[PDB]
Amino acid sequence: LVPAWDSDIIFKCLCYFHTLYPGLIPLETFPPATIFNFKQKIISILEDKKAVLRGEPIKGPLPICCSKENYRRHLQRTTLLPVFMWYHPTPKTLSDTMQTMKQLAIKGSVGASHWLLVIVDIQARRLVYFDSLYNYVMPPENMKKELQSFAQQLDQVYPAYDSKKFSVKIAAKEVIQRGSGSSCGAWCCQFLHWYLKDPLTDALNDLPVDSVERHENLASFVQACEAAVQDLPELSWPEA
Ligand SMILES: [Cl-]
Repeated sequence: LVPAWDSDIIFKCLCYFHTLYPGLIPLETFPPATIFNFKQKIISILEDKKAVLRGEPIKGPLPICCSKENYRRHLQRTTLLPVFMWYHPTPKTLSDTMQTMKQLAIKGSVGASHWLLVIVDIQARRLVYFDSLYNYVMPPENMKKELQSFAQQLDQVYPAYDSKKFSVKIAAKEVIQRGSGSSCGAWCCQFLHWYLKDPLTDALNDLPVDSVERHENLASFVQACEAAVQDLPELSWPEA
C-alpha cells in the first residue's frame, strides 16, 4: 500500500526537483543506467559539461525530451547528476540487462528488479551510493572500493582547480526498505530530496524502527510529489 514508481514517474519527480534545485540535471531514466554502463554514462556527461564550459560542441547524445540549446544550458548550470540505476540479478551484461528489462516491462511484471541511485555531487566532489536494500547488488564495502577506483578516474576526467579528490559515501548502513516489495523507486527519490535539502543529511540514521511508520512517512512524501507534478508538462525537460 505504497506502490511501484516506474521510470516515468521517477523522471517527472526529477524534473520537479530541478525546478526547486536548478543545480540538479533531470537525467532521463528510459533507457536507464545499469551496473554495467553507469560509469561510462557519468564520464560522458562530465566530458560534455567540460566541452560546454569551453564553448565546444557536445558528443554524448541528446536526451529524447530535451532540445540541444536547453541541454547545453543544463550541462553549464549542473552541479549534481542523479543517476538512477536499474538492476536485476540474473543478466550478466548490458545487452542482457536491457533485454531483461524490456521483457519485464512488455509483461508489466516487477520481478527481482530494483532501483539504485548514484549521486554525483560535482560541487562537493562526492559520489553517494544509495541502495534501499543495503546489499542487493554486492556488499557495501565492495561497492565502496569499486567506487573509489571510479573516483580516481573522475579526478582525471573532471579535475578540480586544487586536486581535491572525489570522495565516496555509502548512504545505507542497514536495509531501509523493510518488508516492502515495491517502494525502491520512491525511496530513491526520498533520499535524493533529503540530499538536496542537506548534503550532510543524517535522515537515514533518524528513521523510525517500525517498518510500517517509516512507509507511512514515505507514502506522505509520495503524495506531496504526485500533487506537485500533476500539472507539470509531460515528457519534457524544464528550461534551465
Ligand atoms: Cl541543471
